[PDB]
Amino acid sequence: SMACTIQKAEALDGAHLMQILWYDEEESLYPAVWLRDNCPCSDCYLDSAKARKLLVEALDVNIGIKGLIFDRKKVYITWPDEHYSEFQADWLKKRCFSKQARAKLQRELFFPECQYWGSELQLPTLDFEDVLRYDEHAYKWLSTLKKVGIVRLTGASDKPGEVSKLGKRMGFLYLTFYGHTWQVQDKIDANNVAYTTGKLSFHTDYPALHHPPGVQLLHCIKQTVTGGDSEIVDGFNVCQKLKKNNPQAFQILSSTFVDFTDIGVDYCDFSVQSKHKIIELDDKGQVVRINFNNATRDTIFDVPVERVQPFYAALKEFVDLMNSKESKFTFKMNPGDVITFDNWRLLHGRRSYEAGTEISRHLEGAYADWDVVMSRLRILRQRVE
Amino acid sequence: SMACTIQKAEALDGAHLMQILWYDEEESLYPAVWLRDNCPCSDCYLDSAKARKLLVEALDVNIGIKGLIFDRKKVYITWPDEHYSEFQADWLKKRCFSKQARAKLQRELFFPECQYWGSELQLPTLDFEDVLRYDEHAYKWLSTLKKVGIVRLTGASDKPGEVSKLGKRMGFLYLTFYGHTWQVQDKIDANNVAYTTGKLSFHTDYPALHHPPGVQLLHCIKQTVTGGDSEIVDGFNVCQKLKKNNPQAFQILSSTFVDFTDIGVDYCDFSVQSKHKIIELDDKGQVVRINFNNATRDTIFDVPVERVQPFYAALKEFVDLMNSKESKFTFKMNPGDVITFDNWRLLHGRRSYEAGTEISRHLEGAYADWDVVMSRLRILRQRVE
Ligand SMILES: C[N+]1(C)CCC(C(=O)O)CC1
Ligand SMILES: C[N+]1(C)CCC(C(=O)O)CC1
Ligand SMILES: O=C(O)CNC(=O)C(=O)O
Ligand SMILES: O=C(O)CNC(=O)C(=O)O
Ligand code: NI
Ligand code: NI
Ligand SMILES: [Zn+2]
Ligand SMILES: [Zn+2]
Repeated sequence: SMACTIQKAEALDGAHLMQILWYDEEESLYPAVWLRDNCPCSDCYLDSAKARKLLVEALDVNIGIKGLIFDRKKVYITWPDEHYSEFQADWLKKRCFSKQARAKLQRELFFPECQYWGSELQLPTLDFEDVLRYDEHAYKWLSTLKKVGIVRLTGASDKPGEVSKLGKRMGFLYLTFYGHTWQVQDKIDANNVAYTTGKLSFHTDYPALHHPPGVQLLHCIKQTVTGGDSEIVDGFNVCQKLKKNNPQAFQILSSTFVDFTDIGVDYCDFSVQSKHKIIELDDKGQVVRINFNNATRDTIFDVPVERVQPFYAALKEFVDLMNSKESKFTFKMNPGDVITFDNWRLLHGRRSYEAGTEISRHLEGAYADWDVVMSRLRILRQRVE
Repeated sequence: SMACTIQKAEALDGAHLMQILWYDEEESLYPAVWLRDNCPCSDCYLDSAKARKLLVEALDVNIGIKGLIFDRKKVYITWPDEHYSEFQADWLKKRCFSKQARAKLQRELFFPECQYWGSELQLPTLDFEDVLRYDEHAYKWLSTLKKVGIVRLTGASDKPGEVSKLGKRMGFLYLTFYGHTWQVQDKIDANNVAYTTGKLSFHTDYPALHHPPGVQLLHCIKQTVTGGDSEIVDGFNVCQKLKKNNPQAFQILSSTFVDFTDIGVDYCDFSVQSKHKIIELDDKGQVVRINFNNATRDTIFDVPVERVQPFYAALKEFVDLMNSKESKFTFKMNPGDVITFDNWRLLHGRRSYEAGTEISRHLEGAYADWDVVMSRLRILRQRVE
């Protein structure tokens, strides 16, 4: 393309910069030190690993270009210490430091597109076996999971082992103290409120961990008619509404460290403690994770006394917003249904149901790391494209 | 004790607070809403899970105490809606909201004690089998690992499978794309610079992940005489020196998001991307993690052009400080040695060695999550005490 063809290349600014004039008449600037740092020759770069061999120690941060020649597709550079580098035009173009270029590349790397939703949610639904079998369907699955925060898979069996197949489709599951997979059912001497018939209000799973699970998989094996409906809410949407309606509540929940705890025995014996802000913001002030499970929020609360009641007042507002008819989406899982969702963004709940002699309700669940999911998503996109 | 015995209990401030006068004449304040939130009765609290059943929805954030009686060891409270609660004196005392009380409890939960070191490091060393066999030794191991950031274990075998035993002693290992465990040796078509004979400058492992491994285990199976010495540095100590010597460099490295990448095939196929600040600060400005591997730092660099060379200048200063004779500690692993260290705090390196026809050097490594390690540490402390 004209955009990726070199019309002129030259060293500028004490030879500390290279400028490319492209044939579309746009110009790009590349710091000399970055070029040297990213020399792709076999001394500096290990092709089989696609990784840098060059040490920081070898880099003169005040380096300038000693010599430069070019043709339409390549730049050829000599450095002051006689090192020699070649850079490809398309490789340079992609890495252009302009905001527009960098932003475009970031979107391609990290799939930032996000669709907020409330009670109007149309639950994205795909077939289980299709997803396992076809890359086009697995791509739709993971891309939708990232964008919308949840996908329902229908047509799985009513037997354990289904979430493990999805785990393999992704890469591998995220092991925790509750196992590689775990059975959500009523249990004698339950080590977790999830393993009872009680109502679960909106929560994220495992805030007791510093790194809570990114993605949750829940497969319905048995369902009861006496209750047990699922409820979800878009935590990012709720946070936006909270900041608007009650900035003071938002400020408290996005700045106060809450202690979470989990003690007991399952995969092995554990005694787990963490601290999270319930609304976790990035350095730009955007919400990147919600960390909230009212069951595992500790009795220990590490704040001064005067901050305690305002925190609870803020928390109540947040929960009231989640429960709003405009915010929450309700549905009931059937045997063979699997839901897969963003556990950093969505909060989920379940309605109480009745206990009985034998098991009337059974889900099998598992977790996955977002980096594992994003890796598979990147690869799938490449295969389908 | 006099400290944990109740002399007087009363409701204050519109009954929105409870005050305890202890027999040591100290006073403690407990917000009414926190008391109600943390009622330990069987309606509100699930004993078998040690978890809260009470919903945020059930909590009146403006609640006050309706009635209160007490004896030396318990408080008995009635609430406005006729709910009834009992709280134990020692339980209350521990959770006192005074800064001194909260801080003491936080130290007990999270083991914050930290000993910074440089080239004067005395490498903490324990016997491998002792650690597996005796809780007192496993406690010394993990507590020292947390405090100092590294422990050497001697007297393991010269065969694979040793780091897996330590993994079980902790609880379980942290699975990544390179496997449950992995073999550090020279490999044809290496997918990582670690799997070559090249020099590795100081780095943390796996900054290409959003959640890099907290603890690293490295077991020497075979060692070469031609090089391959290990080097470590206390990243937290180095960061302190950098902030002092070059606050501008510290500011850049603690504020600039660097892209990391890892693409290839090992446990399965992967295409991994992340962003980290090299010096990662908490909300108080204290360093909590270093994220830096020069091999996996991407060619993609998502900053404006004018920030590029100053970043490299800052990075060079940081690396130069790490390499200072006062900072780094050098040693050579022997067959049967295992080092276990804090991969969020320490940076580690290895000297190049010579390639040859058969394998002259072989380490087996694995990772563990700090939450898994801290859990085991908490349990061990309880067993030994
Ligand atoms: C599967 N299981 C029990 C893991 C821990 C979650 C939590 O307690 O936050 C609930 C669900
Ligand atoms: C074991 N292995 C290969 C995992 C990835 C680390 C990294 O590339 O940061 C190097 C060490
Ligand atoms: O039982 C359900 O429907 C939901 N269960 C959970 O969210 C859980 O295990 O924490
Ligand atoms: O080979 C060594 O001694 C150290 N290896 C590593 O730090 C690695 O695998 O990244
Ligand atoms: Ni849950
Ligand atoms: Ni390493
Ligand atoms: Zn080169
Ligand atoms: Zn109660």
